[PDB]
Amino acid sequence: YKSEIAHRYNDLGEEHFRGLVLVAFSQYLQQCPFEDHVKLAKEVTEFAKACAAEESGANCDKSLHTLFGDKLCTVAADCCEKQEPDRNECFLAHKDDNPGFPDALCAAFQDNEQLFLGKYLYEIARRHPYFYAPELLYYAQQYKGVFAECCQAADKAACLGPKIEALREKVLLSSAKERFKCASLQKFGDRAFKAWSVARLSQRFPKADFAEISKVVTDLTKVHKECCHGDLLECADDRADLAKYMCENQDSISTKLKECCDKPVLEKSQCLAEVERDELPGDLPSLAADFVEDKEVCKNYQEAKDVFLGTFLYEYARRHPEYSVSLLLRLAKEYEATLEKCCAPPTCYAKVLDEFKPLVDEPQNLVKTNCELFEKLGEYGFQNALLVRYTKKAPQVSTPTLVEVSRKLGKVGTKCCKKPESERMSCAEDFLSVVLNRLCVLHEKTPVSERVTKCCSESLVNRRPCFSGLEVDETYVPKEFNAETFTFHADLCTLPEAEKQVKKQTALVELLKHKPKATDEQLKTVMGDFGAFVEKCCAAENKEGCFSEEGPKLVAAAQAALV
Repeated sequence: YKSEIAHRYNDLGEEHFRGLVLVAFSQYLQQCPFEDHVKLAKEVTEFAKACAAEESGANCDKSLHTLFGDKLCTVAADCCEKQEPDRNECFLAHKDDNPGFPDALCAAFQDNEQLFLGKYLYEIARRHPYFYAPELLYYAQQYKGVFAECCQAADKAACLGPKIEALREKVLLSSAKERFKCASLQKFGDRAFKAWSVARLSQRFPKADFAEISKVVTDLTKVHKECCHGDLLECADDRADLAKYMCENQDSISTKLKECCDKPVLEKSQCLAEVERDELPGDLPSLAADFVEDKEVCKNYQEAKDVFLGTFLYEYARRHPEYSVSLLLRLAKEYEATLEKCCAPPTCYAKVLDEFKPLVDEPQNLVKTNCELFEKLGEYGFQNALLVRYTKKAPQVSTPTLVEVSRKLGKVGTKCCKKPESERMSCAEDFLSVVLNRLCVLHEKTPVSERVTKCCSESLVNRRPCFSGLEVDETYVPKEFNAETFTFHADLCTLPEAEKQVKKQTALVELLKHKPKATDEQLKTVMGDFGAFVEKCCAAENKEGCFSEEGPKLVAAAQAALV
């Protein structure tokens, strides 16, 4: 109350506080030295620590942003002269996503652990300026755990290799997901998120009353709202409080929550987040009897629209674990929109009930078909298919972007396509919702396609629908073949396959940018000839060298195949 920095210092603790501040500066500035950030992060916590004792020390009276902003502005800047709650908005809009940035280690673990774990937070945070900081702290203590497990062992890279990567992937995905959440919260607004979380947790927690879930969602909303606005201390704190509340009344929400609440701190906050769904109790009326069969649905709808629709979202969501969170939201939107029409008459909205079936069917078909295809070519070929696809869809977009997001798109198949069929559609699009966001978040700063920004700006829920039905773009004026995109290097055959695939794919994107209306076979030819070219020349020893025949044999064969 009387001192907020002291409040958060008291509630969170010095270490988590310090870490969180370090993250804050890392995310906000991104561009500065590590030590320079540990300096500030060190000095702020001392002020906090002093004011945890003496709450009436000067400047401890202030709000967190008031201090934080001025203390930012001390760092050697048009953003700093707003000196209003707009400080942040400037500081927040100026956050660079896609910013660049590319026993010896363990020796430093024992020497200066806190520093070692600090730099992790720094590195991760500056890459991902919208990271769920608490989660990042969890990942930090995991990072602590790794070397403890492996650094005091005979073989290092064996037990260190896979676990670092395994952690890393889970860092990446986390970043992406939090970015989606905050994207909804900032670009689209409260209710979108406050609709999303309902369906999500309604799936997750059936038995739960709509009221209980409503509270949980309100709280979660608060947490992420402040968390992704730069209010990281409050986010962490309220997250902890939320987990407390969740674990307390578990018997009122879910049976499976017992496992998590025995953790120490951040751990239950993670378990809970990654706990699965309790058994649906049914029971369960028709769902027709009320929101369809009833003559009073509209009388009840008009009294409280958002409650009614929220209740419909709850009721429908819990009964269908197999539906994607996006789908259910589209169904809720359809229901609402029809209720806005049918209403101001139980004879019309007796037909809304199956207007869903198409909306349910299109995704299902999409997922099954793309999975069918996935089983055919595997991840790589799936990525290439999606690559060609999205190059056709949005050929004005940056190549490296079009590569990245297509790989991310294809990886979905590896995540959630070998699952039980019943589980395929739910996952596939939940992540698609995450991957797609990044296509646009990357597209916002540098926009070049009306259809992409439109698609991603119109509706939070109808993003995939717009992205899959997006036809081939004929407005696009294809550029002539530049010989330099097809200039190559000996290294090509020295490279690791993993980073070789990118080299193969970038060219394919660049290939379609020249002829977007190309055919399956037509591309297959050049994909064969490219192979032919690299294998003859790279095996050609004294090469290359041989690559000096780059054009006259390959491109001078490729452009013909593409007529």
